[PDB]
Amino acid sequence: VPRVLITGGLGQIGTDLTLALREKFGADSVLTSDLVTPPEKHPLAGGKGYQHLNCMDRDAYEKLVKDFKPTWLFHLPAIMSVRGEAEPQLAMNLNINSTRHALDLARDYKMRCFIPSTIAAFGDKCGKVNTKDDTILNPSTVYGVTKVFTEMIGTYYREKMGTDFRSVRFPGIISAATLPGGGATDYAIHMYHCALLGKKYVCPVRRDEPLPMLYMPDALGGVIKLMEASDSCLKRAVYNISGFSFTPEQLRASIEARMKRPLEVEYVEGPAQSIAHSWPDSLDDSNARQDWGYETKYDVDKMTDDMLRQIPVLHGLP
Amino acid sequence: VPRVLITGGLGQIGTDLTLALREKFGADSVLTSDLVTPPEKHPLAGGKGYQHLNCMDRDAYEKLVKDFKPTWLFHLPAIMSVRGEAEPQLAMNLNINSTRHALDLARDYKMRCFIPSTIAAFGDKCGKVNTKDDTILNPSTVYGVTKVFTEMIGTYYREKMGTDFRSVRFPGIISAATLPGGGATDYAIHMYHCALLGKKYVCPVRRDEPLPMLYMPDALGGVIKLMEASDSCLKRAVYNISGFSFTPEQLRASIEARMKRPLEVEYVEGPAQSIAHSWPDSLDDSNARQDWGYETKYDVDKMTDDMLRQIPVLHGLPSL
Ligand SMILES: [K+]
Ligand SMILES: [K+]
Repeated sequence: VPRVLITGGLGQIGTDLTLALREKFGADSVLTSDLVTPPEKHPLAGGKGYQHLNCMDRDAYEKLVKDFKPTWLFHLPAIMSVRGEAEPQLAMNLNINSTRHALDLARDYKMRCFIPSTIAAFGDKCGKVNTKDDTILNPSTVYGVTKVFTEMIGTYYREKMGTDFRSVRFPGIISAATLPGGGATDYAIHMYHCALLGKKYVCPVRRDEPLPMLYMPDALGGVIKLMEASDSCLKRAVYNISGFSFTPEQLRASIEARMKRPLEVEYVEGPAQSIAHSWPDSLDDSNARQDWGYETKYDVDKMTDDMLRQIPVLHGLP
Repeated sequence: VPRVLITGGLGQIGTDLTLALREKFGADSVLTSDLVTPPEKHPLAGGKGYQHLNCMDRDAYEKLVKDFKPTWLFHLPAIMSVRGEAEPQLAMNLNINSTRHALDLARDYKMRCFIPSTIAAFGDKCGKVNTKDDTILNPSTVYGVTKVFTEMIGTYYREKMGTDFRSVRFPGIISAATLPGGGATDYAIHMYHCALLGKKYVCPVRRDEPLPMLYMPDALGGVIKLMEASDSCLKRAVYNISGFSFTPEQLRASIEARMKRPLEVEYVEGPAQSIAHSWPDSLDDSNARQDWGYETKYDVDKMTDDMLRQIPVLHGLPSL
């Protein structure tokens, strides 16, 4: 049974991944870490199996790996699109340096090492329709720039430093738990919230701007499946993974068809749109399907049905 | 005329560029820095116009920018291909952090900022024949990795941070002044010296491995023309520049033809070969031609003639 260290585990992915992996391998085989103690409202709060770690601090990072001796590492800490634009200095600091520490430690303590990439690695030259795994990368965000670095140094580690580095490019990840932030793709989450509170939604992404999206369980399914795969199946270190591609208009319709009551949406083109427009419309994830059996269970309507049921439950909502 | 700060100036390009700009703009216009005191026998030795700078020290970097108050920055420090495989940590430390500091400084002090990229940015997926400016980048060296980062953050600074960032992808750069060492593309220099000394050369690059190469004068031509170009001609931030491509066997033929005598070469694969194999065979530099008028004056035979006259004079090797 894998011994699992997750870093940056307070995030949506880290939280759900902690829970899935406890269920899967038992609570004692999983150690989650992040900068601060879980907030009292957060799903990991109070609970044990949690450790403080600043991933920027290499010695503390090495100590934790020497102590716990994980066989799998999930290095999740990142500054994403939004905050990345507001503080490029921080983004480059955390994303680059902590990634370098993760890889060095995976090399030295022989860990299977997952560090996620993102659709933000792509920019407007990617070929926006069914974007291939191998293509021109011209990210127009710092976050994107850092994640391309991650992709390249990680792949370098796999090819030349015998390091079992593995990665996917996450599209927009949708989740019922994630209280909805400011990030590009978070509009999807926001829309469901508003639809349940019966308020008008203010959408900063163009009505007809398509984005690759993925529902959390399929995302978690993918990450775990890739982590369980055989080195000899993996022709690549970094894999696009897809759920579905949609525009705000199509998501609105999904939600309307499900609720049989209409949802008011005002398109107010924020900086999210300019970033979104530089990203792919849809992703080709055939290398993932082929190499290691990636699959998805949720189409837009199932996700809609689920989210519209799960939010009231998790958030004490109508 | 511009005020020029060159960092990492003790390398071939730094030195040669320092001289060209001393010439072009006047010695008091140019300041050159590197980590170490210039060697005894070095073009920038002794005289003023040279300063120690550790570019990984941001405060020292800013201080020197505050003192000298340049308008042109040429950030040239880098650990390159071969040394980077041996010291990947040092390569990323300097290649990434120094680059980051120069961009920040050039933004803040409004400098036109040149930071070279390289053919090492490319990997075996680039499309190796006439490699385009826009292609798949899968570098297999630490150096290449750090230079792709350079291109992307530099391009990001240009689009979003109002920073006059400009770059070329250097092919392997040949100069008569460079003393032949262990660098990825150094075989070409070695062949020239061995020709004149009349000794056998053991070549670590495969006999038929093509590489984009460029003669120093055309390299300096390109950088200076690019650094002088009007912003509104620059459709991109980073541009392939090319001179010629050739294999070891083609370079040797050029040398033989010129010297009217055989050059003895033995091909024993060294570490340069797997690096070189992952690089383009030839570059497409049409965008540099079109946008800002990049041009070249040396083909291989004209570089061969020049090298074979220049090396005897610069190094005291036996002349033709
Ligand atoms: K898009
Ligand atoms: K080649």
